[PDB]
Amino acid sequence: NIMYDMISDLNERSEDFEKRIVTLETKLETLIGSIHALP
Amino acid sequence: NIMYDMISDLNERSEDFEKRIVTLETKLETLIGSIHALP
Amino acid sequence: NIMYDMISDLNERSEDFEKRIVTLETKLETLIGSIHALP
Repeated sequence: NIMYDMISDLNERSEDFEKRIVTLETKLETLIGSIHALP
Repeated sequence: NIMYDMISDLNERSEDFEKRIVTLETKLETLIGSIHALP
Repeated sequence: NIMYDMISDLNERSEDFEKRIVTLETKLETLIGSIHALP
């Protein structure tokens, strides 16, 4: 089904986001911890 | 409808992203402002 | 089709994310490079 093809794309799309988002969030907080913490 | 279940999941998925994205963006610019601004 | 309207919204939604995500990622790594690199 065409609609399903679309839905499935979005899920692959969406999944990719979840990772990218987690990564960014970690780096961020980390760099912030890497600053606050020690010099 | 199964397809709708899928579509609705994606919206919940997608909504979650919008928040996470806004938050990250704020922290970022902020930390950048917290650097440029004063020491 | 209502379902399609929904699917299309999500794609516009999803597309918007991809940009916002790329931008954030660049700023991040950049600020990190702007720190490591020189003072």
